[PDB]
Amino acid sequence: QGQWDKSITFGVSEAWLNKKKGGEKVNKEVINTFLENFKKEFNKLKNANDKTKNFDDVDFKVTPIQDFTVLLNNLSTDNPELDFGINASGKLVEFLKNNPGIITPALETTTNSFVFDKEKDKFYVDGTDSDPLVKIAKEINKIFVETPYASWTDENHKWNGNVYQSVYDPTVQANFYRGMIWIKGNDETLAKIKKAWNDKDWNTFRNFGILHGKDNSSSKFKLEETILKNHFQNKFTTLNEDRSAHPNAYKQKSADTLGTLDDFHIAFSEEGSFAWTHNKSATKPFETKANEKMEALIVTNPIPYDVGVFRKSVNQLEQNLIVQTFINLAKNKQDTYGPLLGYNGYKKIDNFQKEIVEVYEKAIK
Ligand SMILES: Cc1ncc(C[n+]2csc(CCOP(=O)(O)OP(=O)(O)O)c2C)c(N)n1
Ligand SMILES: [Br-]
Ligand SMILES: [Br-]
Ligand SMILES: [Br-]
Ligand SMILES: [Br-]
Ligand SMILES: [Br-]
Ligand SMILES: [Br-]
Ligand SMILES: [Br-]
Ligand SMILES: [Ca+2]
Ligand SMILES: [Ca+2]
Repeated sequence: QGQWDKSITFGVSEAWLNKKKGGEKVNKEVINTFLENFKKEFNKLKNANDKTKNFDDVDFKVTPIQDFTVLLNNLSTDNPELDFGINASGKLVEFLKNNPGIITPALETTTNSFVFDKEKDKFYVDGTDSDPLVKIAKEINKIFVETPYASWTDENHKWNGNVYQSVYDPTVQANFYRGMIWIKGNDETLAKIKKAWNDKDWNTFRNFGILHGKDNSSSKFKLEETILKNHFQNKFTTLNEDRSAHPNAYKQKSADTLGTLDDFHIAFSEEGSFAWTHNKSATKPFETKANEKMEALIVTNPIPYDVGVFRKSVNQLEQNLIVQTFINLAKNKQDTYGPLLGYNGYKKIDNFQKEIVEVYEKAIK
């Protein structure tokens, strides 16, 4: 059953919380509004129901968390100073494989669908022009390359300080996201990369240089590794093993820096990362040399958006009221926090193995 806890603390990213605009702790203000709205809806639900109206009313707080390992480790201690947080689904699945039932998944986030990827169940087939993942990449290129990202304006792609709204369909919630593989070069180099892909010439492809995220990343490492393995069958075992024998062919960097690196021409990223990346940023994101272009090659198989997880001993009735509070806050447009992270909706997890684990496992196969 677990103990009713009259104080609930959510872990939130440290960097995010202490981040600023104008010298101001903007996110502090956002989180306080969110916490107040949360507390009011929670206790209304709580007190409207006989099953829970006699417990103590609950206060809601946040605490900064350095990174996801700290979140999951600290939740696993089951210390009431940290009761809940929201984690990337793949990383959570891998953690729970190692530590079964140690923490309790309860909330599934959803995100506004991209106009180019509104259907979850599209998977790798053969890497040709007719491949569903290749078709999405071509739709991305119509948005990012044909209408060049560098010339997008806040006004004509509806930048709202958060995302370019014009690349989304808010009326459709996606209970998934994907990674993607970018390629960059002049015309001759792009053709050579595409030829190597088409010919399944892994050595040649790989030697164009691959940028990636950390090896525990789903969307900047593992999902793309799966596509490459499924495409260039028999040519390698794992990306880590391949890198250990070919180290100058790999570098850990964000895809939006690909254009700055002359010895790298392939990069992994979240699908549509440009959609929340302001093109005016001083980092000059996605900039390429004058006679080079960056374009999508293929996206990956889909996995669930982030999952909210509780320390094990929070009372079940309280967990379910907290889940419903997320849902109702989204419905009534009182969630000032979630949409800043891409969380545009929420659902209860009814079956973690089916709804999360099996989905993740199918994608990395
Ligand atoms: C407005 C906005 N939309 C989208 C994002 C991206 N995003 C937030 S949660 C999520 C899924 C989990 O991704 P990540 O935490 O990068 O884990 P990884 O795939 O590296 O394991 C992503 C793609 C964002 N940061 N901001
Ligand atoms: Br209250
Ligand atoms: Br109340
Ligand atoms: Br109830
Ligand atoms: Br503008
Ligand atoms: Br990463
Ligand atoms: Br590396
Ligand atoms: Br990126
Ligand atoms: Ca607590
Ligand atoms: Ca260019």
